[PDB]
Amino acid sequence: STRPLTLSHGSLEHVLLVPTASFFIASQLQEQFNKILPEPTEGFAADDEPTTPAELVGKFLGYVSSLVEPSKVGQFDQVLNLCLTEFENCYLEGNDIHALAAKLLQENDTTLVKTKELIKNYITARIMAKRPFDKKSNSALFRAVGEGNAQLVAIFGGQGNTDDYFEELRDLYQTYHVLVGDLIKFSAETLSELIRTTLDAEKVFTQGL
Repeated sequence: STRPLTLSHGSLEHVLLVPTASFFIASQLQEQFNKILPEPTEGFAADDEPTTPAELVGKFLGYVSSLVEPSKVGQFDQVLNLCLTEFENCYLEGNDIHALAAKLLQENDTTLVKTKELIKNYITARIMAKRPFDKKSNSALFRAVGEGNAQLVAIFGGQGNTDDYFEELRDLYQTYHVLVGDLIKFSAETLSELIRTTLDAEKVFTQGL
């Protein structure tokens, strides 16, 4: 029992086979997303528009994840879960989101910003739906390490590598907010406390921290 839905953008579309029970909710959210999804152009080569059906389904995933509220919530959890499973089955195979990002960056025409946005949307929707990444991965690298076919050493950089590292921090805070937001909040609190408890630290931090 399913009624074919359609998320559309110009010469680019994808159909979600929503169960007949929640087709009305799916259509309501789809109409709102149609309002949100900006009008198309030749090749969709403008900011805030998909270039591939996977991108558009991920954009809808993000839109619905924004409406859902973690904790007590009934409104859009079911539709979120359904479209999440649909996205995983139709685009991610059994692989990871970054593999799909690399695929869309190489074999298709998608910018780095759009694919980062897709990763952000997928991970945000996964955590919003109470679907934590609590299952150990099947990464080939770490399977090889387990069976003894690989040895890993971790190296960490320092100063002098780039002129704008805070842009890297902003990328981390935006793309993976749901994973490292607590860490960055804790770091900011710790640094503020360290400044507030060191004799004349506030002098070196002329514009604060």
